[PDB]
Amino acid sequence: TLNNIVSSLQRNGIFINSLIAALTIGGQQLFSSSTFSCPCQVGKNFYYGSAFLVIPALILLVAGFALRSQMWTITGEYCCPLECKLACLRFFSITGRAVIAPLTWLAVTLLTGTYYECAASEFASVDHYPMFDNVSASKREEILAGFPCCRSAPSDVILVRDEIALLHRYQSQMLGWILITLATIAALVSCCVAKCCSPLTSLQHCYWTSHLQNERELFEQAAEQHSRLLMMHRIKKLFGFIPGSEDVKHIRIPSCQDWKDISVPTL
Amino acid sequence: TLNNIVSSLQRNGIFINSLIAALTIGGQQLFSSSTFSCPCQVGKNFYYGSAFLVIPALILLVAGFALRSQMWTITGEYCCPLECKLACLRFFSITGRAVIAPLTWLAVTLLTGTYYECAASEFASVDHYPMFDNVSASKREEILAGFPCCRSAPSDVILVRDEIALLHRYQSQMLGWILITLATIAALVSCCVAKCCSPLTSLQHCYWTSHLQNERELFEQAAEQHSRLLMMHRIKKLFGFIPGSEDVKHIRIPSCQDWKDISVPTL
Amino acid sequence: TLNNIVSSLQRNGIFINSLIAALTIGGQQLFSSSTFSCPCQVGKNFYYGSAFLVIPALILLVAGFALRSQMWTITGEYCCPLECKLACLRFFSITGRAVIAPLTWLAVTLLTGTYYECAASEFASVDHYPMFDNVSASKREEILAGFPCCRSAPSDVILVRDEIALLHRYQSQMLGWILITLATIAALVSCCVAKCCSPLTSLQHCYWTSHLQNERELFEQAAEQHSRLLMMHRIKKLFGFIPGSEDVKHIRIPSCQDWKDISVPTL
Amino acid sequence: TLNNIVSSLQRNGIFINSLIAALTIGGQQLFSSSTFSCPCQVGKNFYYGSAFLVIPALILLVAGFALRSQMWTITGEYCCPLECKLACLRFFSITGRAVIAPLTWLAVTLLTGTYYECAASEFASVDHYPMFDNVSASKREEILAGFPCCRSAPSDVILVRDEIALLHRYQSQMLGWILITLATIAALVSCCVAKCCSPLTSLQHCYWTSHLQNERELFEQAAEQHSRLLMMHRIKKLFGFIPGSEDVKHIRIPSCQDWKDISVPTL
Amino acid sequence: TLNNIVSSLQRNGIFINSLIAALTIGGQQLFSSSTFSCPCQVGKNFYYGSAFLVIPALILLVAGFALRSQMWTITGEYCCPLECKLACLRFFSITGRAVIAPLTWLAVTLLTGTYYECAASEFASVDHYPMFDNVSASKREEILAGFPCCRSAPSDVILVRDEIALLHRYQSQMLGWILITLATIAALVSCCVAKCCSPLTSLQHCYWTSHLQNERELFEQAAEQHSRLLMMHRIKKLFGFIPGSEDVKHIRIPSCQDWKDISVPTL
Amino acid sequence: TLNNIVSSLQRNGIFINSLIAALTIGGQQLFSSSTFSCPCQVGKNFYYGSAFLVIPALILLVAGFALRSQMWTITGEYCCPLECKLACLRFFSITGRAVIAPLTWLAVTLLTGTYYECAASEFASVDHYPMFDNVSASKREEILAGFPCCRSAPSDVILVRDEIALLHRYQSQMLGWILITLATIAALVSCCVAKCCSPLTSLQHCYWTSHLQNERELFEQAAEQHSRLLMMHRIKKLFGFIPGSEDVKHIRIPSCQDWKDISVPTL
Amino acid sequence: TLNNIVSSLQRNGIFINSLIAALTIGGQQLFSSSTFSCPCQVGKNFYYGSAFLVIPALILLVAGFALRSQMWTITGEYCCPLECKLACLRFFSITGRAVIAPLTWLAVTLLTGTYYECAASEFASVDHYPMFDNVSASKREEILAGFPCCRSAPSDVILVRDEIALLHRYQSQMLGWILITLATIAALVSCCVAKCCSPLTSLQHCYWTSHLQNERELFEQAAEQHSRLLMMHRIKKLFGFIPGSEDVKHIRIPSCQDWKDISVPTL
Repeated sequence: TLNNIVSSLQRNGIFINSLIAALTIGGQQLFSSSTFSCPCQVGKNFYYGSAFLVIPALILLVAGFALRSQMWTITGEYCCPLECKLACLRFFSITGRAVIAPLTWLAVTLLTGTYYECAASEFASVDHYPMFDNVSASKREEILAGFPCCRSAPSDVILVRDEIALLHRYQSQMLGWILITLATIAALVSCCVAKCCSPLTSLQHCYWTSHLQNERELFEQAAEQHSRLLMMHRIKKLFGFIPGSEDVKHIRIPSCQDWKDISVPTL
Repeated sequence: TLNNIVSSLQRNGIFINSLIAALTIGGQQLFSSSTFSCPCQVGKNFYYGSAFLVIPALILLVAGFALRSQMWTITGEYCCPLECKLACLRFFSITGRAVIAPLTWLAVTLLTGTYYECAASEFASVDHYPMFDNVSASKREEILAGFPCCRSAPSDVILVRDEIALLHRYQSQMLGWILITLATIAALVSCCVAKCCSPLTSLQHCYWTSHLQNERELFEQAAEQHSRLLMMHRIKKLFGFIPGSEDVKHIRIPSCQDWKDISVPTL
Repeated sequence: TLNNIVSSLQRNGIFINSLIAALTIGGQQLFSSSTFSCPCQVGKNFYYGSAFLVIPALILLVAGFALRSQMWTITGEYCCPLECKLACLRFFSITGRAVIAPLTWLAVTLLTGTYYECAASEFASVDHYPMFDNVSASKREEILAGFPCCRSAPSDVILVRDEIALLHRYQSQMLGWILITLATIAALVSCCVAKCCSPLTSLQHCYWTSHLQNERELFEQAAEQHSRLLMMHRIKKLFGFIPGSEDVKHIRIPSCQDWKDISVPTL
Repeated sequence: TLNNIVSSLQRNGIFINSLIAALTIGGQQLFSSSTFSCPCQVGKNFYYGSAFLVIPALILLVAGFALRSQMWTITGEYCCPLECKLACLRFFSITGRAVIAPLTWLAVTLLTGTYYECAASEFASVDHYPMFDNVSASKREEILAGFPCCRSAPSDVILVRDEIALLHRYQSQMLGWILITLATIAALVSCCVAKCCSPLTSLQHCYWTSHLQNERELFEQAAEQHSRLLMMHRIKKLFGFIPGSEDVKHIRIPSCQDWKDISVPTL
Repeated sequence: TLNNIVSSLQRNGIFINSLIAALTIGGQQLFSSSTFSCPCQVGKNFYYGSAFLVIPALILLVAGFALRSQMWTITGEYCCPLECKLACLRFFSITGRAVIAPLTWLAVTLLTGTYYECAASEFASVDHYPMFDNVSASKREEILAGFPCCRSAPSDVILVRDEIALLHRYQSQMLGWILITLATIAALVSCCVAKCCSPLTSLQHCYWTSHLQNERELFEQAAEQHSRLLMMHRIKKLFGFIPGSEDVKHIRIPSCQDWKDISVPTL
Repeated sequence: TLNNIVSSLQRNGIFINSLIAALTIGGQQLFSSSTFSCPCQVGKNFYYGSAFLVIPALILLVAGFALRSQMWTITGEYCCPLECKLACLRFFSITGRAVIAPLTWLAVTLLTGTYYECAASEFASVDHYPMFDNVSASKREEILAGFPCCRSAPSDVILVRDEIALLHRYQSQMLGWILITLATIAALVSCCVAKCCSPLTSLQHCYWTSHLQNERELFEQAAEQHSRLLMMHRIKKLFGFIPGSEDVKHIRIPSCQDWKDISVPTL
Repeated sequence: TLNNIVSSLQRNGIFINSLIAALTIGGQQLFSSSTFSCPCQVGKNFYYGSAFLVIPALILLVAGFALRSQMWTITGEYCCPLECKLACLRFFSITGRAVIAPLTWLAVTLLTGTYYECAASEFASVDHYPMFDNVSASKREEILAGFPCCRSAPSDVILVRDEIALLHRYQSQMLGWILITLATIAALVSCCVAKCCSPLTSLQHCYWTSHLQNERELFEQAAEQHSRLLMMHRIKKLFGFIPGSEDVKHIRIPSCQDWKDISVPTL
């Protein structure tokens, strides 16, 4: 009853998506808590933020796309009527599986907000503050870029610092929620248009998907067994018996030429 | 006896609804305790409250609707007499399954009350207080929006702050209870009207539901097996044997054309 | 031997009632300890008490009534001689199962007494106290409604506060015990009148109950199997074989019309 | 070997009585330690004591009587020679099973003594004490009713308070032991008179008890199976096959009248 | 069902790559935390950094290449048309398996950044600092190379030290991300060119890979069994019976010459 | 399935090498942490270092060589054309297995560096230090050899001591890395030359290795069984029956001469 | 599969030697940490050291020699050509097994060094020390023998004491390493000479060892069974039946003489 439930879970896309989301959440939390530190320099901050904010998302998206075996076969069918639409639906299913990881990464890294604070701590709109009028532009940047990493000044400075940090946290969480809502709406309307443009009925779709999966699996197994039989026959021609048999009555000692004969695999 | 009880539980809707409610309660608690912080700015507070109060509820409702496989088939039957009523009952059952998640999310997030305090901490009716008469409107908003996040003033200020916070907690819990009662009454009267408008008797309903479920399952299994047999026959035409058989006597080596023959799946 | 004892317990109503009572006790304790706080305002207190005291009890009673499957069938038999009495006994058994939850909720929430103190902390009869003679009515309400939540005054005030709180605890526990006794007496006399008005003998009752339960179960199983056979026959007409068979000799490829043929389920 | 010992224990009345006593002891301890607090008012104390002392005992006694299935059948046989004596012995056995719970509740709640102290802390005979001569009657009651709950006075007051409390503890434990002894003697003499007035011999009694129990069990099982067969036959008349059979050759589609035919259960 | 899943995992390259990456991450963390200490001398620092940064990566790459059995056979086929392309694809697959370890080592050791700080703590561009103008070049190097290991100077020195360290951490993490992105893009375009230049179709590739693996395995097993039979025959010629048989009827005692006969293994 | 995986692991040389390396790492760590202490005398230090640095490595190398059973047979074949090359390859495989232990011992004991500090703490090049100019040569050695073990002097002394210790740690780790790289390169080029000078093809090598192993195993088993049969026959000649048989019909009592007959084992 | 691996381990001499070494290491550590204390008298110290250093080693060597069963048989064959050489090889194998224990005891007790310090704390060469010039010979011995056990003098005394102790620790560890190296070289050259002087070939040796072991085992088992049969026959002559049989038909009661008959065992 074990392998039954194992296959039932493997088929269930909800479980796979949940596992991917949970793994990305845990990985982001550990990654942030371990190897993140604001440089708080004058111009080398926004890049340090945008790197952690963007690059892992793109990387995980490319990984979720390329790691899908069927995508390579589809692309090979495309690289140098109805077939076009079926290929479109296959690409759509693969994209639906793949997009989950970078989306949840972006969502968590924006809702936590610790990356966005360090990302745009220099673009803070400082125009109506009492301590930022006399200071020159350079020292202004110097003291503005020093808020996220550490605190060393009197209470008024820490007050304006906490205010700016809270403003940026608000911006981050609002951006995160907007991303979540817009992305879910886009996914819903895309599934809707996929259902609308499908030339197949509701029942033919199930048959087609099962056909594709079962096709791949059986062709794999059959090619394996066929090559196994062929190699077994060549082995019997070399040595003189079957590798699986017992009490073999004839044992043909190989000659110095048949070793050269078996050197090539006939491709 | 394991898989027996597994199927008995899977059929039992009470267990599924209980699990959904428990998962939503736990998720809301963790989400609130982890990634929530009041910005306590002058105009960017009510939005920060309403986002967490509303958006996850709508998102979870849309997710509970779209993730139901039968809903897509019903909509496809609808998109471009008795059938209308049967489709109405199917939609009703799906809605009854789906609504549980956003309702419990709203209920818990209102009964805890920590979101509502941060949601309407600016609309506090301050008209009969001793310290809020001399202050101008702008500074009034400034000091009113600063209650939820932190406390830095003398005892009278913290007293009026605690009073306002308790008032808002009362409002939140009252709103939550009203939502619970109204929603349960609506669900009850809707089930009543569903029983009233049902053209089927009490016994035909059971037969119909079992018929629909069993229909989907058997058509799935049969289409799978049929496509499996067809692909097995094409494999026998290519290689010359059955993928499941042993001691195959004829092995037909494929030619350079039959590979091109098998390139297309006959749709 | 496991499923044997499982069914023996499921039949045993004592176990089900004990489990319901224990779950309600635990839920009330957690609910009270987590999300309860006295507002201690001037007029918005009694409602805050009565809500937690009453609304969950009514809600749980309605839930215990509607969640019983047989109640819906009985009501449908009633909505648009001996049958009347049998329906009365069925309704009586369902009511006996359902009433347990709200009764135990009320009992525990009155015996703990923390809700009743916050419910009627304003109706305290203050007429023979030394500090409540000079104060006006408004300030009297202000200082009377402030006892339950916090304490900030000298020792005489805390003394009269503890006295009033103890009086209200006494009232709550007395009300709880009266409710318990009256409710048990009512349940006993109702079971007595049910035994008195029963047109069936002592032995026919057992046969009737077993008949009803077994009837529902077997009709369920038989309708399931019948619909399964019918769908299997339609599948054989479509594809040309039985979904359970092996080594099928004929495989009928479907045409573009038979897909439309299977689109309707014949209701 | 498990279910063997399970049935051996279920038959053993000693185990059931021990379990009931242990459950009542634990429940009383938790109940007392959780929801008990002396009001220590002037006239609302004795009732607060007598409630916890008496009401749960009566309630548990009524519950132990009514929850016995055989008692209902016996009462129905009685409500509108030898049979009278046999019914008397059956009632006696049921009473012997039921009385255990309230007796042990009373015993434990008197031996612990914390309820009795709060029950009669006002009837304390104060006639030979140095501090209770000048005080008026009203203030005397006020200071006498304030001993159990709290202590706020100098050492002489706490001395007389401890003396009175110890006296009341002595009274409680003595009353408890008297109750235990008198109750056991009454139970013994009642079992003696039951053995004396029994018209059956020592051996016929065993046969009679086994007969009654086995009678109930077999009639239950047989009525269940009979109704199951009858419903199976009606199902075969409706659909055209047996719910348990496989490879049914005839499937009779139901008509719009036979659904109405099956609507009534023939009582 | 165990060995089934074991083989399924062994085939799954994703699991093997994940395990390799995790092992390298853990090993790097332990290695760094255990046996790393900055010498902070004048010229013997950059080498101490570059050693840990580079040498383990190269070593692990060579180990991942040479430990692959098929690579040795391919090289032997190469050392003293279509075969060239097939050998290229085999080398490509081996390289894809091997490169994972040094890449992840470099990535982790750059993202942690503790090696890079100690690597280039002497090339720090110190030109606009107040304390580094009067000091000579030698003492400048002396005080610049002493930042990473320890701190012993007043607050201005520790301030410029923290600034330089943060700058170098920024540089390290930026270099790490650039390496990750460039390496993934290179791997993707290399897989693309491998798919482009493949003379085999999408299906022949699967057959070819399965053929190679199965070929190696069966030739191994068959050669083992053949040599076993040959040695068994020589043993029967020496002693006079079969090593596996029971109740041997003839036992030939060996002579002083047959021991010399068996001394040589016939190569 | 257990013994299957056991044999698969036993064959896998990677596992054996990993286990040897891990055991040597753990043993070196414990050995160093337990029984190491610098004598810090004037001339008896370098020997104390070189002993722990070298002697265990040589000892473990000799142990890894001599403990290999096949090495003894090969040496006996050598002690008093193609056979020479085959013996060379066998010796090469044995050396490849054996060298792992002393190499990893040296590597770990140099990377930890605690042995090298105590090894060459007297050859420290002290020429440009302020405190080592006035002191005579003897006292110079006295104070130089006292750095590693303990510290008792003012801060300047501990400063120069830490500097010298860090220099020596740098030297140790650099020497360790050079040893690792040079040794791996030597092993790689040696495997290359072994592949180059092999007179056997790629496939004959596998057959030859399997032949040697299987040869040893079967000859062992067969010699055991043959001697067992011979001793069983002598026992039957002495006592008169077979040691394995049951219900022996003849029991020959031994005489005083046959005991002397069995005293010699016929060599 | 358990007893298989058990016998495989029992045959493996490496495991037995490892276990012996580990047991001796643990026993020496516990023995030293528990029951060792320096007497630090004037002439009764060197003996106290040499006892623990030597006597257990000799004792364990004698125990490892005498406890070997085959050694007794060989000595009996010796006590009152080729046989001489075979006996020499047997003695050599026994010695190789036995020597492991005292060697590892000596090694550990010298490397720990705590015994050697207490062994030669009186032979300390004190000739160039400032405090040992004026003191007479007797008091010199008194203060020299008091270093190891306790410390009671000013800092100069403890300084010279630590220096002497470190010198002796160095001597001990150097002696230990010399013993290890010399002993391993001796064992290696002895195994070499054993291989050189062996009149048997490489293969006859395996057969001979297996023959000796199997010979001992089978003779044991056969003698046991033979004596068992003989005693069973005497028992049948006494009582009249077989001790293993059931439903014996004749039971011969013994007489007063046959008891005397069975008194002697016929030797």
